[PDB]
Order: sequence, then C-alpha cells, then structure tokens
Amino acid sequence: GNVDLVFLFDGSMSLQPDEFQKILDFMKDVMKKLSNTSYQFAAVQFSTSYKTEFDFSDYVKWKDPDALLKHVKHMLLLTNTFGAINYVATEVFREELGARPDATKVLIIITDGEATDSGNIDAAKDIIRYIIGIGKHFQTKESQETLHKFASKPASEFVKILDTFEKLKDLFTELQKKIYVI
Ligand SMILES: CC[C@H](C)C(=O)O[C@H]1C[C@@H](C)C=C2C=C[C@H](C)[C@H](CC[C@@H]3C[C@H](CC(=O)NC)N(Cc4ccc(O)c(OC)c4)C(=O)O3)[C@H]21
Ligand SMILES: [Mg+2]
Repeated sequence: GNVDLVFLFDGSMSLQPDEFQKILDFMKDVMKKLSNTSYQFAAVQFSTSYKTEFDFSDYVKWKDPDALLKHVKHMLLLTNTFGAINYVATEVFREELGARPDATKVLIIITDGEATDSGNIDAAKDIIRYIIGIGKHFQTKESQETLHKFASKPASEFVKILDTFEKLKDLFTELQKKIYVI
C-alpha cells in the first residue's frame, strides 16, 4: 500500500561536519531511489530541540531531495530522542501537513549517541520504528541495548548498528537488493 516515511536525524554536537553530511547524503540517496513511487517522505532534525526540515506536502510539491535539504543547518546541541519521537508522532504525522490517513507510518531514527532526555513514547506505538545507531558510542553491548526501547519489536530486525559513517553506503546497498516491482 502507501508508506509515509519520516527521517528523524541526529544533529548533536558529537557529529563532525563530514559525518552530518553523510547522514544527509544517505537520506537523499534513499529518496532519489524511491522517487515517483508510493512512498512519501518528511525529514526532522533533532538535537536539544526539533525542527521539521520538510513535511509530506513539501515533498509532494517540490519532489527534489537536493532542494528540500538545501538549507539544513547543523544544530550542534544535545540528543533529546524521547522528545523528538513524541514531536514526530503528534506534529508531523498530520493530515494537514500531507500525511495520508491510510498509509503505513514508518520512522527511521538516525543517531550517534544515547538519549539525554527521558520519558515514554506511547504516542508512537502505531508507528513502525527503525533505529540506526552509528559510531564509537555504540561499541559496548550495553550502549546498543539502550536503543531497543525506541525500536519496534523485535529489536534484532529494527535496530541497526553501524560502526562507522562510511557503512551507511553498505546499508544503502542492502536496501537496494530488496527493491522489487510487485
Ligand atoms: C530492507 C532492508 C533495509 C536495510 C532496511 O531495513 O530498510 C529499512 C531501514 C532503512 C535502511 C530504510 C528503509 C527505507 C524504506 C523501507 C521503509 C525500509 C524498511 C522496509 C520494511 C518492509 C516491511 C513490509 C514489506 O515487506 N513490504 C512489502 N516492513 C514490515 C516488516 C518488518 C519486518 C519483517 O520481518 C516483516 O516480515 C514480513 C515485515 C516494514 O516495516 O518496512 C527501511
Ligand atoms: Mg551525538
């Protein structure tokens, strides 16, 4: 059917400029690959605060991933992931901003650290949640486990741990092998 996908991307101060850019490039690559399909996209940057960089109605109107992410500015603050998930669930998946009432709701969280806030994400229960944890902060098994609370079940399928930012390329390769005409 229809899929309404939101990229929720980390803009924290731990990210070097080239690392932030690789996150952007990954999102653009996925959008370009899936252009003119059944998929619709929205992108939200999160750090201490949250900002919708473009919503579903923007994507439908302009279509161009490069133009849609052209004026993103790296926030450079903390990682309030609990707050960001709640933000998306109540402020982005809304019919007024172009969300389709009959689409499947998907959230892709891209982060390089553990959350600096706390709370619950009960508001996002109906949303399918993928988490991609990248880098040094996720070496220990204990740090990886913290991400499980954000992801859909089972974690083994919805949590992806990449050791370097270069590995987003490999993830994109993997995704492309699962594309089919149905
Ligand atoms: C597909 C492998 C790829 C590496 C991956 O995980 O892609 C994820 C994360 C990230 C890399 C980017 C992505 C971009 C677009 C779609 C939403 C990817 C996930 C696709 C899956 C597809 C899939 C539904 C389906 O098979 N459609 C025909 N589901 C539900 C689901 C999830 C896990 C399952 O084991 C499952 O069993 C049938 C069904 C989903 O929730 O989304 C997503
Ligand atoms: Mg960080």
